[PDB]
Amino acid sequence: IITRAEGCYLWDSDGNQILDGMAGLWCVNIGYGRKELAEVAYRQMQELPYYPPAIELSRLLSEVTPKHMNHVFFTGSGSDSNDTILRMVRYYWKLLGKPYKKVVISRENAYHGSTVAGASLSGMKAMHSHGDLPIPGIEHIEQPYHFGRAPDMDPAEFGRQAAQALERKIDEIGECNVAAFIAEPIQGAGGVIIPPDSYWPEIKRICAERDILLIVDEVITGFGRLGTWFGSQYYDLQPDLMPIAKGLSSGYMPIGGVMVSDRVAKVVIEEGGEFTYSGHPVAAAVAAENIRIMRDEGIIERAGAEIAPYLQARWRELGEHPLVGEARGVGMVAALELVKSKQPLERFEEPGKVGSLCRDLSVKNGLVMRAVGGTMIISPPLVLSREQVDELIDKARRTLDETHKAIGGALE
Amino acid sequence: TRAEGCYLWDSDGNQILDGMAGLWCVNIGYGRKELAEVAYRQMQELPYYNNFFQCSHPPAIELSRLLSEVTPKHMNHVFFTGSGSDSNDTILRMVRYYWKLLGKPYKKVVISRENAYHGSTVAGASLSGMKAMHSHGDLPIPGIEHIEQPYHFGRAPDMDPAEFGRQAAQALERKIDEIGECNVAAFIAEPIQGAGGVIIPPDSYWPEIKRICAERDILLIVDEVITGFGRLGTWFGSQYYDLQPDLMPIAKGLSSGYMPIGGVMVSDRVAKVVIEEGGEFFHGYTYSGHPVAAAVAAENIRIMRDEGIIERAGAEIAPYLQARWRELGEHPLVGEARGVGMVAALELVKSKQPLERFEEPGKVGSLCRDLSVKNGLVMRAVGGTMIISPPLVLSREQVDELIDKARRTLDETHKAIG
Repeated sequence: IITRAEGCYLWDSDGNQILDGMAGLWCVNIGYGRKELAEVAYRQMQELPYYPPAIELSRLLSEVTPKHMNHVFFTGSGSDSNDTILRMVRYYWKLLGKPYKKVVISRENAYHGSTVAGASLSGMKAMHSHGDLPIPGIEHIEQPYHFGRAPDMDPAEFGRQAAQALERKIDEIGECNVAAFIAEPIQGAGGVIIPPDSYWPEIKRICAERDILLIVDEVITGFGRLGTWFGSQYYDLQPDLMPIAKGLSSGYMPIGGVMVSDRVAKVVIEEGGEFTYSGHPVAAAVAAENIRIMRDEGIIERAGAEIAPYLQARWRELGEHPLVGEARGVGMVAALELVKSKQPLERFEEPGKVGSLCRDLSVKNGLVMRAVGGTMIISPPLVLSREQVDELIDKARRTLDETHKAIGGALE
Repeated sequence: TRAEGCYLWDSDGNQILDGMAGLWCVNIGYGRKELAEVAYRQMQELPYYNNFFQCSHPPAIELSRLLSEVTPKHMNHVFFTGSGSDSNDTILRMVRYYWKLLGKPYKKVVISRENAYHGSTVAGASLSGMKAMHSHGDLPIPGIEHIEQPYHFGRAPDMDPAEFGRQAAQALERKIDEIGECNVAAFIAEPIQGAGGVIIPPDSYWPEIKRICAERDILLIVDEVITGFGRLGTWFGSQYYDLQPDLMPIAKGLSSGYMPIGGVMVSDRVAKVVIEEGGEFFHGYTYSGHPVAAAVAAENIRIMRDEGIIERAGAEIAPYLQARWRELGEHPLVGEARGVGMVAALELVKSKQPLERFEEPGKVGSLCRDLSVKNGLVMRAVGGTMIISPPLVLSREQVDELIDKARRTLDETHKAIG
């Protein structure tokens, strides 16, 4: 229960300075305590609560987004973005005369939204059972999770394997029934599932020989999360559509959006114009300001220049702890792995509860940090300073140590 | 693009009376400076609401207490979401998953009406009845059916309304006997259809439908995205047409337009079940779409119930609006003036006594809408059907304003066509 929140810190009803390593929900990229936003909202509510903010917002988004992404359809949340995506991908092919080409393909343990459509896309089999949630035209392949899937196959080789999974499904369904393939650059919600560096190279190959669109879900990855403006350009992907949201406002306003490549855009706008526009004047004003800040203060550049590479090595230095098996780390996102043993490699029995115990103990020490099973993940704001990465390593250290004896002693 | 009260000024100092409440949303009118203060306030504190680490004074707490006060007695639990179109995607999920936990997983069908609107997501455009939306790919997703709209004008213009009302409402019973009673999960409708012209049902309809949903074993879902927060002169159209809905999405009006908000009111009946086994029903959004949105909305309702905007609607200015409007029924092109509370429609026809609709009525309405704003009125058209939802802060001197601008507009379209 916080009472004060600025910079990378919160403050309980007790007054401990808890450091938000998670950045709320992966989204307060420019950090708490920016009154510069709250004023642009105040004065945008004076002007108009309905409908200008949508235009200046669209300008900045075409500057920061590479490639042929020059048009943008805003929405209320990234959960609604993926809906528009699915709809306009089938609409794309329908306006090409291939209306049977409507099958979009996700991965297992990927997250793409809470809406019926987004949840059908999202591969959390927890969300899928409750009501009918594999709405016709969504398929689920393997995730490029090295640790979990094949912890001993060579990353170089395991990587090719998890992408040709895509090609396997394609040849299974009918290349002409597949509309597109969608996937987070790095699955965030389902733990930090970083793919090997052979994965996206093959995906790009499959999405060229087999005529499908690539859709890349940049909701957690967008707006600096990987030390680049988008996970897109950090893996040299040239997507056809990107749902952007959490980063947009840095977490202060409900705004979602889809970036569209000129390929899909042209057909949708020219041979269509019947699919109305924009999002919400307030939240757009607010969003366009958070990007001004990030652009002039360059804290996206600082994100790569200074605080990322430092935060990678330091995190990797956590991998030697007795509990830590793997120490994944790309840009301002990273993750550890809680295993009973490393040399014998015994995967913790029900690691859900043990990782839930480090989270529980991580705030007792004064660190925000998410568990997902036996995976401790972090996603600090892009304003975190090189000094505070040391605050982070230190408070994780005590936590893992405390839990190293807590299961190997107290009520084992 | 500046706005003050019920007026939208633009570049050339053009005071345009907004008779559309933007999009049925801006209810307490524009230029309520005290909402900006509550957004500036909350925005300065935390901007998320996870079960680990809450806020000082959680806004969704205040809000969800208030929504219990102004909603039908038996509704007392509110999930929040990002917009009202999200609210229905939730409801589709809830109504179904309600039966799975009553052990009837084959009970997954939702029935709507054609030309009903229910969101713009893949499910809200499946639910919704315009086939424009259905034709993109195949937006009708399984589980949904559609029955006939009780649109007395375009369906059976000469029938007896209480007869026809009773006839379009046996439609529901006649989809159940075609579908199988144990398959149907629920039936969802707006108290009055909004975005598809204002389809004011014959009084004898909601009477019947409540019976059909007693006799049959189905939940009920009343879409109050538009009818909610005073539109019908009652807080919710439910109270207007004495409906007791098991779910109810709410939205446009929750924040009177000021902030992206959605929400679903769960009747005690369905709530009892979705709580016993609800650890499974844990999704990313959970509740509290945004503390800032909730903070703003909570104050919005403060302003609404304390100055009394809902009450002076259905008791003072709504009556006035209805009377004035119907003085337009006595016009050449106009061959019906309907409305309730704070919503109203004019039908345009090529001849009154020979009831003769236009070859392509849509285009005439586009003209009228183009001619309304020219003369200084926001007035939307659904085909050949003009509609209006003025902000509930409307003053009498301004429905007078609202009527005369309509009069010119109708007299200029009458010229233009002839």
